[PDB]
Amino acid sequence: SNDMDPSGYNPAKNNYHPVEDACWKPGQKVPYLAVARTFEKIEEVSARLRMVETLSNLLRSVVALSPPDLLPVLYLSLNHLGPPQQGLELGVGDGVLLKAVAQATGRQLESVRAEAAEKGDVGLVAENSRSTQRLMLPPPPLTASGVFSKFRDIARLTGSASTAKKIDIIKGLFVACRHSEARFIARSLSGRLRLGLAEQSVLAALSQAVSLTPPGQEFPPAMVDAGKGKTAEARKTWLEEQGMILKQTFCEVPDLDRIIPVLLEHGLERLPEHCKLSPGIPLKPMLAHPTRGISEVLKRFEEAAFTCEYKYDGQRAQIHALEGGEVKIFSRNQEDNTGKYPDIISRIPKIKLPSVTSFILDTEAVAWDREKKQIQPFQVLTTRKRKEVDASEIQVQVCLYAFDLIYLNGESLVREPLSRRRQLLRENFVETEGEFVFATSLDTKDIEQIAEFLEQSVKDSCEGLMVKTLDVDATYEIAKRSHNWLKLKKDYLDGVGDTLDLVVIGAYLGRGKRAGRYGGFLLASYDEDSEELQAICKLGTGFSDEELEEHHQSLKALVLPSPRPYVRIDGAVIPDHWLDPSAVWEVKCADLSLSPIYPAARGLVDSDKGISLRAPRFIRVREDKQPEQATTSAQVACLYRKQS
DNA sequence: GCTGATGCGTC
DNA sequence: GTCCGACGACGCATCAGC
Ligand SMILES: *OP(=O)(O)OC[C@H]1O[C@@H](n2cnc3c(N)ncnc32)[C@H](O)[C@@H]1O
Ligand SMILES: [Cl-]
Ligand code: NA
Repeated sequence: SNDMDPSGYNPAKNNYHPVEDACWKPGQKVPYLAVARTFEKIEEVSARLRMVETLSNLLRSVVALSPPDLLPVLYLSLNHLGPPQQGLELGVGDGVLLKAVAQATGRQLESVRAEAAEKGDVGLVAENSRSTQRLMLPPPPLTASGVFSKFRDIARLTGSASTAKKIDIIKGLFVACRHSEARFIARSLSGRLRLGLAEQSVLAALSQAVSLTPPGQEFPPAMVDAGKGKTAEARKTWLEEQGMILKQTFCEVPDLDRIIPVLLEHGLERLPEHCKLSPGIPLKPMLAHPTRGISEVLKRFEEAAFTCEYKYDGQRAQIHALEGGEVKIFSRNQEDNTGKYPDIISRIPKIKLPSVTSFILDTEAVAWDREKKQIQPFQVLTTRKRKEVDASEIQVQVCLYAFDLIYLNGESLVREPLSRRRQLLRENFVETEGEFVFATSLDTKDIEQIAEFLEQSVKDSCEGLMVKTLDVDATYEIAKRSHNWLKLKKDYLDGVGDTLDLVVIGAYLGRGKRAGRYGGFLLASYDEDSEELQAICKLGTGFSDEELEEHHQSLKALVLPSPRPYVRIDGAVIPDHWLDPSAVWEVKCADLSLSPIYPAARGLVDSDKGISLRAPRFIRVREDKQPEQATTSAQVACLYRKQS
């Protein structure tokens, strides 16, 4: 029999044979080390096509040898516990994980924390650290389905003392780990596999696997490589077609618990016949590409007529009305938000004509002040409870701004152009001020009308504009293009938006792609009255890899053992390295917000809270400035008042 | 019963 | 352009520690 040790499993080898090259036997549970070895081969390469090939080899072996393990292997590859709408959560972050690592090795938690920060990867700590769990019975090798089941066991532990019970399971995994298993167990619990391969590449690998090695054959499979009889050109075309069948099905039913059973019993070619868009099952939403100006919009939408719509500052609400009366509401990430919006559920009868029997709406839920009849900031919206049984205790009302209709009266509109979907939205749904209204829109290609419309959207409490084609490539087919829309935010344009010069007072050690480097920095404004620097926000995006390496080498020279007495951070995360205040950086943000932690400008707007920056990003170093020329706290308060 | 640290999801 | 993973503020919900 095939007695290959999984430590030598090589799913990246040439001429991979699903049966003979697997490190397990027919009917045997897929070993977790097989998955870990696949992860190693994937993280070693940078070309997605190579990663997809390697994963597909693993999946073809699972299909051929252990079909029941396909679903857990996929979820482990995605680092997910299940369908997003089920709401499974590990309840385990770096905190609980590092505590588990410490106990499993007898080390002090702070020593474990320090090492993980230096290496920028908890997996390398769990890998290299030495276990202290002296067991008198060598544990059996971990299996993929067993590890996945233990992860779901962790997620189900709730209530007081549950943290210790979660840690006991985690420790049980580590003691059974061999070779590279501990590294990826810890990374999975940390939420940072660092594969370079995610949903789109996992789907590509899955469609390729079940296409090359069809499921459901008598063992041993007579057809183990269905591409051997095709030319390279025909093989590529065939695999891309099969890949699109799976992609467009998944974007309408992003639920592996539903797809994989059908895939194993009926095959991929027949997948659309057994899995289709239906109210009650969330679908992948259409996303938007950032655009830096009106001119770039025209260039992208040359010839194609398009519409402009207010980009409201709320939360996406995918509203499902099932045939029968049941209503469900999903987030942009397919999370179930139904229990969050009892006021919307009781509102659905008002928004539709008697002929509407089912639908899927794409809306933005925006906080709404019914007394003033005005949109309220996104920050107010986030104060709503996550579960509210009684709509009578809601304190922050919401107004739905609908902008798309994806499903209507039992028929999918995914293949209809926006012009038609928008017309069906207007013809079948009813507006009520402050409760359910159509997104404010403008149909034009005049640059001056758009710039004016953009200016009004901001005055009307919006982030800018969304731009969408009406008839050319204007469908709702996410598998063809997920970012089919354009977003034109104020803070994208040149010379527009809040720009601040802030002092770098601390650095945080980078993780993953930032390991061995500084991944983030602590910034401060200058409080002129007290001659102190006040932390305002952290910063971790906007610089190239080259800039980020120069910052590391230059700021290293400013590392202090202890903070300066005139630097105030209060509730901010203590930096891994305090920095002698010197470097001044130009930073752009979308908005200023009242912060629960940052002291910057405390007392100039509110007695207790300071001010922070929404979506800050690095622009450039101000080498012509010292800390005393940084943006002052008083200026921060002025910007905040001018904003509100 | 209270508070602050942790987890996770929203943008 | 796609895909991916670095990184942000802040809120509710949860739970350990007191
Ligand atoms: O910045 P981003 O890419 O998340 O923006 C997209 C999101 O913007 C919200 N939104 C608000 N108003 C609209 C309209 N009218 N059309 C499309 N999207 C809109 C959504 O929440 C969206 O995901
Ligand atoms: Cl400069
Ligand atoms: Na959510």
